[PDB]
Amino acid sequence: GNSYTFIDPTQLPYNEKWEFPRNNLQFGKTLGAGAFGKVVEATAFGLGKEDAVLKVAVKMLKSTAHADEKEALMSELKIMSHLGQHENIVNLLGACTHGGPVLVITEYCCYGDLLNFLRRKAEADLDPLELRDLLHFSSQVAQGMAFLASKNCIHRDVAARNVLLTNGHVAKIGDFGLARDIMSNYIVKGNARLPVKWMAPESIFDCVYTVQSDVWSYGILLWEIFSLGLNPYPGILVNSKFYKLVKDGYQMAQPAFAPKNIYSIMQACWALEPTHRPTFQQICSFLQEQ
Ligand SMILES: Nc1ncc(-c2ccc(C(=O)N3CCC[C@@H]3CN3CCCC3)cc2)nc1NCc1c(Cl)cccc1Cl
Repeated sequence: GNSYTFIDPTQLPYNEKWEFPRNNLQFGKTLGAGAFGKVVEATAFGLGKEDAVLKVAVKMLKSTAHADEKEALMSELKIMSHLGQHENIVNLLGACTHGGPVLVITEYCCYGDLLNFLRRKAEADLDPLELRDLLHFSSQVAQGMAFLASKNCIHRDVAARNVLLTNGHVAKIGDFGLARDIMSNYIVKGNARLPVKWMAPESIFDCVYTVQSDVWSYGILLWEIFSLGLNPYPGILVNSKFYKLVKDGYQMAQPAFAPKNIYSIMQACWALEPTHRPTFQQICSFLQEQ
């Protein structure tokens, strides 16, 4: 057939350069968990050219996991290994694929997730975040998305809860559990629990994902950032009523700390036609100037 084809990174064998011995690894406390597995804190000894002793985060499935889920963690590993590094992504540091279950090792971000961070500040002030800081988080997530978009990697789980804050409070997009690689649609296979309040209409109603779907999600995140971590569509349950509102063009109101320019960016991300939404690169231009 045609001698030229795009290379599907999920089809590539595991790259052995990421391999790290599990006995150079010491597990600590659980950072987050589910039914799929967990992410734990660990100390890595002699990892890469980094600090000889290095605090890292490690993802693993619970021993209960079936063939389905083990394969989904390898796909995740494979996607993350082809991306290359960026300053605003929770980068992959290595893996453990021999001598035991699959472990995926990534940068440890000491201040945890953005959502909880924003909520602690909101609770502390009731008992100090500035607009500049909120803009910086927004701009940094945008930069990471633009990098992902430029790899044809659609994240599919853009939310304050999946943005993490590392040294200097630098924002990084984490959790690639639903990340997928395209090229030009991605169609939803089905029945995975999904983050409905962060999903673009075409993803809900047509099971279709493009990079412009992530832009919708990013707009929701902007709403989360500038409201200091309110749940989206506050007080409105996911049901028939919600889907109607979304399809008929309902949008959340301007949050307390969002300047008009940022709300306008939000609203443009919430265009029903995905191609009428701005690109992540354009969004980087907007926030670099604000
Ligand atoms: N790669 C990571 N690096 C750090 C953390 C991480 C580190 C600490 C806390 C935390 O909960 N901390 C940090 C200050 C406040 C809070 C206090 N904890 C101490 C005891 C209970 C909560 C939360 C996450 N997680 C990572 N990956 C897992 C993950 C992703 Cl990729 C996305 C969303 C959630 C998660 Cl868990």
